[PDB]
Amino acid sequence: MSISTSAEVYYEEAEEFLSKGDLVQACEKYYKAAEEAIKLLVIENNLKEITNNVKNKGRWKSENLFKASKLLRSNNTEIPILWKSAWTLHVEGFHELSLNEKEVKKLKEDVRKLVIFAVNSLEHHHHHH
Repeated sequence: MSISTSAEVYYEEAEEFLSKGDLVQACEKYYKAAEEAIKLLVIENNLKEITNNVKNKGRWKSENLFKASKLLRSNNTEIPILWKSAWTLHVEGFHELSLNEKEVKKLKEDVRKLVIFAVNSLEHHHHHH
């Protein structure tokens, strides 16, 4: 209810497909799980300059999320890098989606950083960091 956020949901769907036998379809959920975590962090860390930018539109946009991830270096330096790495997986699809586990093992850990971080920043799960 208050737990099992969009990030957790997509991460779980990624786990489902990862274990189903398809690494490719799972990667979209990994990416979107990271996306949600960023969205959560924008609100949590209060990125007013980012919300001003999205306030122009009615919904969130890719470069807006990238801009948000660009910052936050005063909190975690890998944030822009991890997001950019997830970005890479979708951009370098090249029509022939040949996403290997080799890359997944990295991104899964990097997204694992984001998800556990955003949920720990939300603190809605159990009274404990």
